Amino acid sequence: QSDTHIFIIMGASGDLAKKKIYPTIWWLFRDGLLPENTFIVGYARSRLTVADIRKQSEPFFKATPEEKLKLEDFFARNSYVAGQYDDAASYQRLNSHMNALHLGSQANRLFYLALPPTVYEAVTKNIHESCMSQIGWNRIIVEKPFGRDLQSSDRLSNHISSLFREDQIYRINHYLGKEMVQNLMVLRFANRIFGPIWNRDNIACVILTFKEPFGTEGRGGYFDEFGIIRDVMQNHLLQMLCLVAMEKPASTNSDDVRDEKVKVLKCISEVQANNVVLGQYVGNPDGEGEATKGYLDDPTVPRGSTTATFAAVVLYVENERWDGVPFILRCGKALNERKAEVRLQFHDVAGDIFHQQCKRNELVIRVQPNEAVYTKMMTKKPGMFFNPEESELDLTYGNRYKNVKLPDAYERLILDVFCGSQMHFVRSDELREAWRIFTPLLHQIELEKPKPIPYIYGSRGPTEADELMKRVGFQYEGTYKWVNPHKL
Amino acid sequence: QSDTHIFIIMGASGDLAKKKIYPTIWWLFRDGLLPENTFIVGYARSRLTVADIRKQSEPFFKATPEEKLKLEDFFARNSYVAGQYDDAASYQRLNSHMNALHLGSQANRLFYLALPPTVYEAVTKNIHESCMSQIGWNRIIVEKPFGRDLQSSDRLSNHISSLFREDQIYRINHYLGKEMVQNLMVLRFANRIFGPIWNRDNIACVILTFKEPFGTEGRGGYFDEFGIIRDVMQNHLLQMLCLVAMEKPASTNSDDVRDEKVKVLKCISEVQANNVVLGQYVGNPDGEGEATKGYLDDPTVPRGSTTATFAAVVLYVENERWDGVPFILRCGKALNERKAEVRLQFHDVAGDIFHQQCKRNELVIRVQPNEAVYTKMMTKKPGMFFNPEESELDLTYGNRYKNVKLPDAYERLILDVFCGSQMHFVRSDELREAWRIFTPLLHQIELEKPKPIPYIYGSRGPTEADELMKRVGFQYEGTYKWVNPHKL
Amino acid sequence: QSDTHIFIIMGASGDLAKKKIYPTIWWLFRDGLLPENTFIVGYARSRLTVADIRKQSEPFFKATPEEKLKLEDFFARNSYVAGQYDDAASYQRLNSHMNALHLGSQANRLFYLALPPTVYEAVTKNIHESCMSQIGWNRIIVEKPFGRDLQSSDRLSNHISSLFREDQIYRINHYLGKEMVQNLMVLRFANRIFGPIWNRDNIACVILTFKEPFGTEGRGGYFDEFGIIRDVMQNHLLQMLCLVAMEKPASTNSDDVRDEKVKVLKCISEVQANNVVLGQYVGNPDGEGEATKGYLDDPTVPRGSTTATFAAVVLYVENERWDGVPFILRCGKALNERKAEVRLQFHDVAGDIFHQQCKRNELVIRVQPNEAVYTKMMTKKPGMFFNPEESELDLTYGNRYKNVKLPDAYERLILDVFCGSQMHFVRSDELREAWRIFTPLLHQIELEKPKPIPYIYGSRGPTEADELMKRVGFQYEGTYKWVNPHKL
Amino acid sequence: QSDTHIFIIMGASGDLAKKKIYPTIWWLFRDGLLPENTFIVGYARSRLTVADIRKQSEPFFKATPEEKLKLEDFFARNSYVAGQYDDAASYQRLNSHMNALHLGSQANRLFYLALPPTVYEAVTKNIHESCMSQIGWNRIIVEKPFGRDLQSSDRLSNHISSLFREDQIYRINHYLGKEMVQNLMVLRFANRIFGPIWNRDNIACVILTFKEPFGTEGRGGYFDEFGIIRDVMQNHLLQMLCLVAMEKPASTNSDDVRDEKVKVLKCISEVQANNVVLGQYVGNPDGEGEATKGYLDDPTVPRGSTTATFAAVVLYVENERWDGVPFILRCGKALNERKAEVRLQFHDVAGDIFHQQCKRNELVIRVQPNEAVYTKMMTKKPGMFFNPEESELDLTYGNRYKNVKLPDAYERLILDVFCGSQMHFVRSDELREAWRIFTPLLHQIELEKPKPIPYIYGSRGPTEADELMKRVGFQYEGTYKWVNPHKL
Ligand SMILES: NC(=O)c1ccc[n+]([C@@H]2O[C@H](COP(=O)([O-])OP(=O)(O)OC[C@H]3O[C@@H](n4cnc5c(N)ncnc54)[C@H](OP(=O)(O)O)[C@@H]3O)[C@@H](O)[C@H]2O)c1
Ligand SMILES: NC(=O)c1ccc[n+]([C@@H]2O[C@H](COP(=O)([O-])OP(=O)(O)OC[C@H]3O[C@@H](n4cnc5c(N)ncnc54)[C@H](OP(=O)(O)O)[C@@H]3O)[C@@H](O)[C@H]2O)c1
Repeated sequence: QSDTHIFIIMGASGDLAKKKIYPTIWWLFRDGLLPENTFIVGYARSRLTVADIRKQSEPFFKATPEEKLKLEDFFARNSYVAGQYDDAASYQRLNSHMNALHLGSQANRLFYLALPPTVYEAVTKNIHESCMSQIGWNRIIVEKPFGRDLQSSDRLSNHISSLFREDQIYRINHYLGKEMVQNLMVLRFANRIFGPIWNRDNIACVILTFKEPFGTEGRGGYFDEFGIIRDVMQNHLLQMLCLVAMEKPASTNSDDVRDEKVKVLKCISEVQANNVVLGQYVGNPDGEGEATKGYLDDPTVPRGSTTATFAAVVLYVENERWDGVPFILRCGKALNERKAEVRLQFHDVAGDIFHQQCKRNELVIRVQPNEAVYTKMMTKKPGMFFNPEESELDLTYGNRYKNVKLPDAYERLILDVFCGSQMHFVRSDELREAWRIFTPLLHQIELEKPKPIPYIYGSRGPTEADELMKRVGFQYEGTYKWVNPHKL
Repeated sequence: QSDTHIFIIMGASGDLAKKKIYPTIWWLFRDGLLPENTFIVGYARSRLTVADIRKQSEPFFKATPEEKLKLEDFFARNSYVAGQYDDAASYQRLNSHMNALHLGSQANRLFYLALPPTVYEAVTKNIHESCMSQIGWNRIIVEKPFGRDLQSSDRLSNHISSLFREDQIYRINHYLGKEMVQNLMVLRFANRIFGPIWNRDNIACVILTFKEPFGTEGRGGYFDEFGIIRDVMQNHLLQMLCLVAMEKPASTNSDDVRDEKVKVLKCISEVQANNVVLGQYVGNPDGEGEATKGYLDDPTVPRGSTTATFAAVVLYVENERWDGVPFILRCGKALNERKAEVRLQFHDVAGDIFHQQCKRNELVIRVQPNEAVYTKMMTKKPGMFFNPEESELDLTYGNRYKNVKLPDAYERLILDVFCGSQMHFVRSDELREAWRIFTPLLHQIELEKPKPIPYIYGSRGPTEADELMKRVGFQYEGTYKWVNPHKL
Repeated sequence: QSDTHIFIIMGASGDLAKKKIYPTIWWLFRDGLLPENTFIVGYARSRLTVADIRKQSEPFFKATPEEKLKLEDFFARNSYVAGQYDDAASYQRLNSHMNALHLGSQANRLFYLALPPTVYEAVTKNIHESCMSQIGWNRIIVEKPFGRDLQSSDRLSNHISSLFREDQIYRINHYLGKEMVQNLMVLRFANRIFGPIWNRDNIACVILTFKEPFGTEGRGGYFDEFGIIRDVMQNHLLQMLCLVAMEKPASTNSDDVRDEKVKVLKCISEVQANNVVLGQYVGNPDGEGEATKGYLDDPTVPRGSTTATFAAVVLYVENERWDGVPFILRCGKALNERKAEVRLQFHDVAGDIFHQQCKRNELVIRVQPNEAVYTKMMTKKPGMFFNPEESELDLTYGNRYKNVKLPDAYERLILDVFCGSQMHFVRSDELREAWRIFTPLLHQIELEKPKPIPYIYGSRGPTEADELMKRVGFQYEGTYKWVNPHKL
Repeated sequence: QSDTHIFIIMGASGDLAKKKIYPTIWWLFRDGLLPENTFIVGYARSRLTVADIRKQSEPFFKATPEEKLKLEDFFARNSYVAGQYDDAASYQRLNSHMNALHLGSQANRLFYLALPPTVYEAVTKNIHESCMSQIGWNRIIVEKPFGRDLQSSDRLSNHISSLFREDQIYRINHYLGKEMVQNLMVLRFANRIFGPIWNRDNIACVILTFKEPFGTEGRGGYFDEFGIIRDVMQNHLLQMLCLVAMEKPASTNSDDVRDEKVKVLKCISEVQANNVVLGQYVGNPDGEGEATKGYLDDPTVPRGSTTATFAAVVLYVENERWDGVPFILRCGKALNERKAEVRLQFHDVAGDIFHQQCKRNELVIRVQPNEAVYTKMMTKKPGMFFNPEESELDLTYGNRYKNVKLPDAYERLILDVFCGSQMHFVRSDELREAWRIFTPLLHQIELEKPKPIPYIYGSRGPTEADELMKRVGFQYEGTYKWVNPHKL
């Protein structure tokens, strides 16, 4: 028997919904990964219909004429109910609609909250009081941002947890659904070539990089109140840090993984102001179009803002595995490229017998783009030479695994929610540790409003970030030359 | 000032000379790697001339019309002197010819003994007594085979050492001049990713493979008296073992490397007859041409020979790094392919949390063909899967370094002799250890003449070799699927 | 300000109370380790008084005439209330007595349940419903045994947890209060000489020994229904195993320690019947008095009982640290001595250069008697000898720290409860893992009633236990000679 | 058959001979450790007899009336021959005397050179040319000092090696014959508890201490020309360093051990002047007798000497095991005590969970006095405390092994020479490395004559030595309290 499933989309008319969630569920249904008895219900304030949502979401489905019948079958199982985020009557209407659905009484209900943070409390309380299935499971999905600091996030987390259990709350960090971020676990705990060296005795520093080649691009008002830290460093880079630095779990069960992650998080001291390099991007007079403007050139950005669009932060995990190893979280918008990457710079080889011509090994795990794992290693120079040179042992997805289509992170995450897997989701205690690590720094920056180091649009950011990386132990040489091969 | 150099080729009319040595020295001169004042003198019994040697060696030089001037200059500095390997008068004639050479009195003399083993004693004693330069250095080059067993090789080694010092003797193992064999040292002692795991706590077994897709191909008389063991296992695979298993030298000086190599050799017990699988190839009735005949089908092979053309031998290095780790030396002619390869099968990862679907890591260093270093590692299955799958972190020379032309092993070895580097040459004590490891097994096989396990031409050899590998700890699964990529 | 404290002793007239608890609290008060405002209330069915309890407990206080005034001051703060374990009115009487106490409304209440397991449910429910302090904390103490198997213990643990939180429940394992058992943590995680070797790469096997030189000595009816396994192996040896095998906690906080302990417990498979050696002691006809009788010679033991008084069990912790290392739990009553001991037999040293006359290192942590940590190590034979001999690096408490009086385990445990430290107490999940490890074996033994291997009273137990230890990897040589020194 | 042996003592009338060598050979004969056919021949310039040598050496034999018959039997096989150290005729006389001995033609001859360094050349050349046995082996013994610097020692070492082989030369470093110095090898390579931690990843610094509670005590002329460095640091502390830092040999054969020792020596850079603290002791006015005078108060010491009687030197072994670990060689005369000691201060435990009250582990190997191995370790404070405290796991010879009489170093060394064991003797290349390590520093001090830091007689030496130790990484706390136990 196949259990009936319901996919309730809160704020179905929203930007995030029509841009990512509806295409995600359509792709999941298209490949037959959803349960056979799966229905999708849209819920928002706007008085739209199934046809209106269909027309709004078609340009993002990327459908083909060979999938027309699947398209109508998918949309024949779609529904929309208009209502309010605080009026209960709309929620009893939604419950009645779900019960009128085929075998909806025992159907598994799944709620996605694609709504602004201001309405999460009301939506969760109303769902818990009115829209809970009595037979099948009920799992709710909440979306970034998770509060603004330790106390603001803690209050919302406690209100949500007071209503739902930890096995019902699914906090989205869509980078946890990335292919390479999930491959991190297999890399670490399935291979003997990465086990004995994953410690402070061999790793000199850890660099977690997040780059965007574009700035806030017009809508700077939303980014002004958060900044680069709360936007990227607190969640994406920090969860990447947790996965890189975690101990081996007792099993691949979700609870063991999240226990290891929170154990690593609990061993990080609060961020010191002397380990932070903040930058705010200024326009490039040689820039092309959008590159000509800076952050202050956005009309929606209030005048005289000190919000940082670049950050370089050094963290330390005071445990027996990571004692003294700097964890450099370097993120920034309007940089020279787009890149999410894990870089492990290893220590110098002891007893160097190659006359200082060797350089530190670097295991690099590039999450995006061009998913690839390569380790920067010293090989003998090809040809009639004896000196070592920097090379790599490279595994590049998209060349080794061309026929395999790496799915979107949202697809995999929603499939995990359907399957009940909670390994790649944020637990409450992880959120508390993440916010308490960065809260003193955020409060100090807010109260002191320090001036960031301006960096030209499209550049690599402030040079003081490079100075900080050099000071804390990271070695940059610039002599590594890499060429994309051909005619294999 | 550039010192004058002389390249004396003993047995200049020989097969090895005209096939490899003269092209090697021509290539070295062509790229300007030899000293500017370098002359080459040919010496053999046949009454040939410089023109005759030129005509005989041209089809192997692979010269081009753009190099006619360089070829003429190279051959203008070539000379030939006919003589005998036991008559002194010919050797005083050669000495007078070398003195009549431009600044030959202080010229550095280098002797290559491209001669059968039966004349090494006479040639070396005559060279020491008559053909020694009094000002420049004198380095002699002796060639495989080095004796037949412990005592036969020991007598020749002691006789040669009684005439020349260890810094004057250059024992050729042309696999030590291979690109990847020399890259072994950089891989091991220049990278922190291969240091903590290069021990018995992580490596389950070591496999050293030598394969040829052809048999003795007509000239089986020479191979009958030696067999596959003395031909390949005693020198090539064993030196590969020494380089893989050695401790880190104090420096890249030759003496430290050879001390580490002999220290590793001294820790290997004698080969037990129960760890050896011997095979002799029989023709394939479905074979194509030369594949239709077996070893016994060669007319020059004496009737009823039990010589083995395949061998699988398990060795143990009883030291603190390699205690209990089997070193499987598996070599064989008339196999399914040509391949020289170092394979390190690592242990199972402790505390397997992936439900036994992970497999042992394998670091593979393929010496030939298609020089490449790759480590077989477990990555998360690309796509909508969570199970780990076997993959590789691959560095392939000829794709990453296509423009770089990897030189011949003889070129690099002769350049090392010219430069005085003795790291990649066989020391006397290394030869003694190599012969004492295998001598009891060879004597037992000779005195007992056991019947080898026949294997069809072009196959993988006897299946009892795979039984031995499975018994000693090596795990073969056959589920590793690899595809060569394209359009990078 | 010093908060008022109340020490409520349930079953104050009981054997355990008057033998251990009242002397323990008297010793704690005598040294001034209790809070200044501390009162002790006795509660049981018998209609006794403070004077009667005083007279009954004096022979176990070991008081001296120099402590008379402290004795009356201690007993002036003692009180007794008679009642029932199921009648509520007695519990309101106890609550009224506690409120009539000096500042008892806000006093911290501590309950010790020195009662048989049959009444824990009623006592705990009545305490929760009637005897809870509304201002100060309330911590309850429950005593061994914790159920009989997985389900019987689970029902009681769930019932108690339904009434009290994990920070209010204090499960007693008095071996966790032992000096050396607590020193285990400092030994493991405060010293760099015991960190890199505390893993499967160096430890061959782990032996946890519990010996008693006496049998059930008359009261065999209580031991018949439990046996040696439930009595000792399930709690004492298993908690010793957890402390030996645990990972390093994030901090010395109780929750981190108990998380590591339960993580280790979760990695142990269920006990296989082929790894168990069971013995039941038979009398020694050469025995002296009590030693002349066997277990079947006890009149209170039912005829034809197969209960085991000796056990040797091999356990395996399938994690990355302890994969494949046998954990031998060997316990038995009526053995040749009394001894609780942790023994870590290390692996043979790789690359043995001493011609096989070295032996495995053994780090021994003797909990009782004569508390001592010594590591069995190979030193050069003193005198004119070159061979290594077994010796030890010994630290013996009572010789190095003779002036320091090592306190009783109950004293330290009750002081920890007073201070709110819960590191050395059994958590609910630890109990679940402990019972699920041994439940199938206990059920199989009960349903199959196998005949144990008889062993003479005062002997070392069945020899099949030593066969099992030899089979699983433990090496016993018997050549270790030790002499107690003198005149330092 | 027992081969005849001859013990030739050059300079038999000398101080070293009559104080140490004759008692040593008497003790060796008394216990029956010498070969049965062993004779001793004395050789010096003075015209003495066997009776005169007997009377001169009796006060140092420590004989007893129960050993009279053994004493006459020992002296009945003693002989004396007077001669010259350069006249050959005396050496032919000695040879004729040795041949007139019972079966002296094939007797094994052993020469001890208890002579000043000025006559070693003549004595060795004369012994090689005249006093070499043609049947039995001939082993010569040379004594400290071995030259004054690199070139002065190298000339003598090359001259001796030109006459005798390395298996015939026995260079005495009597600290290599000490009990604990020889126990170092068993400690390191027979125990798994000292193997994984004997590296730079766990050891913070190495301290080698040599202390004497007395100064030059009158005969300062001999010490003036050498100083504390050449006297102690170059040989005793440096050989202790070699044994501590060596790699595991392939076997217990002498050649493998000496190869490892020279390999370690070759990895030390020359001593920098900024890592040296030099002191010269000044008298203590509150002094006792000899303690009232300083080094300058010795009449035989030339006025205005800058010779150092204390030294603290930091060395570095740049290899893969000891990269960056300081090796502190701290020696000094007229200090507060006598002590030769190996101290290994380990690194701080990573991820300290004990709030910084733990301290670095120290493995201490006290060579003299009161031979003992103990490791300073952190144990839980005995009693009602939870904080860790410094303790030790102690093995003290003389308490564990009272009945065993630890022999003199000279006894064991001479027994090794008789048995042909050369493990505990200085090879030529070891001497070259030892002298090249310290030669630039010695030459700089000699040419610059810097003023040492005066320290009062009987003190701990200059405080700048403690500043240097603190600067290079060594941590001194002074909170370690140790008490000698009693009534075991
Ligand atoms: N790229 C992304 O957009 C992105 C990425 C990651 C996370 N998220 C998170 O996903 C959630 C979805 O937001 P969004 O990106 O879709 O922004 P949005 O388009 O502004 O919000 C989507 C829906 O929220 C409702 N809404 C808007 N303003 C509201 C208000 N003041 N009070 C109550 N409801 C309101 C609207 O419902 P009606 O149409 O019914 O009025 C709207 O359709 C956000 O919390 C966002 O932080 C978004
Ligand atoms: N692929 C290879 O050929 C190869 C590979 C590795 C090592 N080697 C070694 O290199 C050496 C060169 O031998 P090769 O391969 O050139 O074989 P080869 O052609 O038979 O021998 C070369 C020369 O040796 C001389 N020679 C032959 N038989 C002789 C005899 N009975 N007495 C004295 N001299 C004799 C001849 O000199 P004249 O012409 O002046 O009579 C001949 O020109 C051999 O020892 C071989 O083991 C060869």
